[PDB]
Amino acid sequence: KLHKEPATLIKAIDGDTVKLMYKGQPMTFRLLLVDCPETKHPKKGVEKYGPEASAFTKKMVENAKKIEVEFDKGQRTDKYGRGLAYIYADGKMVNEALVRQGLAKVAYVYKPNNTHEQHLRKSEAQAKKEKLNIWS
Repeated sequence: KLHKEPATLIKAIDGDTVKLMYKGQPMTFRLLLVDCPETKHPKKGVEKYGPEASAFTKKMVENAKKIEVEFDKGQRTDKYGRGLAYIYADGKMVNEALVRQGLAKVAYVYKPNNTHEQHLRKSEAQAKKEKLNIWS
């Protein structure tokens, strides 16, 4: 059974990366199942909707009363040592909000870390249907 744990904001880094205090230690978290356009991309750099994705995540976590982290059932860190998690801001999943707003696409999925895959794909289809941001 997945479950949410408390965490404390340190700072928002990008649309899909946030630094959090978790069980007492600073950690970088990568949001599961979503790909945002980049502001600091390995190759290109500041992609379109990048600054917007990043402002969205930032406001959402900066304005919350409570942030919670939810690990999936597979590996909890990636090769770069980032935690892989669903992030909640006052009970609202940041990963889904981004997708619902057309500020992220659903990423390539790796079982078994795919528990919220269907909900997100459904929000992505609606953002597409409404032609929002990335889908316009």
